[PDB]
Amino acid sequence: MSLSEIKHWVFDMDGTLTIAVHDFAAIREALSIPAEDDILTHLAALPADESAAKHAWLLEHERDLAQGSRPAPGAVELVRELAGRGYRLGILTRNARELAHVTLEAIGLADCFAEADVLGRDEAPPKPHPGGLLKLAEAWDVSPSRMVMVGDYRFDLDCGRAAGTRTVLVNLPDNPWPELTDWHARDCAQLRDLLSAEGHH
Amino acid sequence: MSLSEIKHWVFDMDGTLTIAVHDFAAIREALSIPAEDDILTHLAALPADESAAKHAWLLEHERDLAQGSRPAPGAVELVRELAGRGYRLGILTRNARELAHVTLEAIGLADCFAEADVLGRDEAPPKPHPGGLLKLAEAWDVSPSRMVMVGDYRFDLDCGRAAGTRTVLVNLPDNPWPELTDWHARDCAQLRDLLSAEGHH
Repeated sequence: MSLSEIKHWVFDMDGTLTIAVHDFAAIREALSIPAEDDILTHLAALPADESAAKHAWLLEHERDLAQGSRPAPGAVELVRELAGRGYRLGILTRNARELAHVTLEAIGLADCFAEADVLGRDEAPPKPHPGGLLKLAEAWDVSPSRMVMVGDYRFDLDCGRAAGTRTVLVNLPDNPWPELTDWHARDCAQLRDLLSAEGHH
Repeated sequence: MSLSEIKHWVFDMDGTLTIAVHDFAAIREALSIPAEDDILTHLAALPADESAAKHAWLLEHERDLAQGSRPAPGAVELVRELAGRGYRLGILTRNARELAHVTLEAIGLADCFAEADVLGRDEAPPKPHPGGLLKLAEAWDVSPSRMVMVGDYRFDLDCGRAAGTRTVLVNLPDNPWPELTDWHARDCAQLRDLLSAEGHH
């Protein structure tokens, strides 16, 4: 109802707490981007067919260009804020738990989640099946209506709706699935601001 | 020297002969693209920060949105033209051979390559190590100088240069690695045109 009244928070990993990063130097070389230009800005200014070919190449080679992941904007700050309140935090991800654990350690958030509450590939059916959120709801003995699922992709929102949890979209700037989305924020930093302000006027 | 004098052709698979395709309806929904607009054109017309957020999301979710692959523009036509001349054709790919074989069958090109000349994950060291092209050079008993490696990514061109083969870049519209690239074409269809015209005036 009010966001701050939710004391049980579940996050997706990829796209929500962490984001893939890519080899900028390799992109600039392949796409002939001048050093003085931003990659995206430069591509948007090119003739349409040239821009299209170069964007297609970039998407085609996303895995070739990837260089691991970094925390998403505001993600660390938001998780630390929630943990500081004594809120219960979980993860629901397609990633193997061991890989999720390693990622959490790398971004300095491993102490914010009980290990049993990090649900990976082997702990839950694939999204948008509700099983993983129900597992957390059971472990926490809490109404799903008093939980929030935080994600950046339609399967996260569908998973929340299927389990009966509230839903937050982060990491898109607008509200593309309004019926599936209880709150939306451009990123985890705006979400933390929303949390701070809502029902506190 | 003249492109038509090369009678031994090696292709990369991903990015050269086939390209990943993606779920347009899912992209349009997530990025709030109107039906009357092209996705890329619409994104380029958005305010800079909004465009940046949406392009980042698209790259982040490239694998989530993927729906297998299709032949790259002109790829089928080019391979059939070369096979029709009686030229010897090979593949050098990171993909498992069994997966490459299945892909070749799907795009109707399996009859254009001897099965032993399709080199996958288990048949050759990772690009840009020259081993795979040397394997083909040996099997064909041909000077690498009389072979061409066709690709769309720097490791393909580096692999060709390391083995001593000629090199072609396809599927980018310009010439970003001029010292690594013997011929360049926007796609396999322009390459087929180049083949047809060069040294024939």
